[PDB]
Amino acid sequence: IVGGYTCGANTVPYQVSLNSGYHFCGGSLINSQWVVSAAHCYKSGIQVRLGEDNINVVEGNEQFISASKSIVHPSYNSNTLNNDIMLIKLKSAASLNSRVASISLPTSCASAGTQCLISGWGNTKSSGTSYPDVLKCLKAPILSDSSCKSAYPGQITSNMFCAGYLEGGKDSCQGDSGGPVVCSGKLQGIVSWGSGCAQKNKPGVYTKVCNYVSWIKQTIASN
Ligand SMILES: COC(=O)[C@H](Cc1cccc(C(=N)N)c1)[C@@H](C)NC(=O)c1ccc(-c2cccc(CN)c2)cc1
Ligand SMILES: [Ca+2]
Repeated sequence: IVGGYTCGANTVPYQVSLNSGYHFCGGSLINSQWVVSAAHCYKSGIQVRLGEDNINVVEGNEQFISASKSIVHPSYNSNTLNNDIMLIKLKSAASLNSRVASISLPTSCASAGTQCLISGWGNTKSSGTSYPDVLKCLKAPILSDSSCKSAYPGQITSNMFCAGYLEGGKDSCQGDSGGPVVCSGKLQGIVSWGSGCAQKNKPGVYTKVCNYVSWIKQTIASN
């Protein structure tokens, strides 16, 4: 997160860290055994880390659970990043409590202007690299589809939306990928891509989760 603030320990209880000996992507807990992340975060050997704040120190409240399977959307395209969503089933159910909790899926898509909270342990610099120890947060509005398509001509599909600030200085960034965009208590987006980070007229692009709610439900029901 570039230009954000320290969230405060366990104030985002649905945030997940995906770990393979180091943090590489975020995710969102949507019930006690399933996590939603981005398809381009896929790799084998994923350990899901719940209840995290400082990812480098064991502070208490962490739960480390192996992924038993990761389901990349069958139509994900790595060249366009269309359908950039993945489900991860945990080997064991998480213990839900005040510090580890799930986030609700949307019942409808959010409008332009809706304020959202984005969080993660990604890069805090738009120029070099600086990774935080603790979770960073950012409030950002959903932009209109015409401004989004003007910023990225030919690259925005109907499964994507832009959120952020066209003046630059505040954005998500590498390492935040797969993590949550929560608007009004509902998971509306997944951190997916952007051109650089926090650059002027190049906002963040996010997977539009409301287009995938019946796919998520049908897939979890059969697995
Ligand atoms: C430093 O810069 C970064 O980290 C970002 C990635 C990234 C990751 C997470 C969030 C954000 C963001 N800005 N919100 C950005 C870097 C590594 N990536 C890019 O430049 C980048 C990523 C995708 C495309 C791209 C997307 C769709 C189609 C095509 C045509 N084939 C290209 C173009 C540039
Ligand atoms: Ca920790």
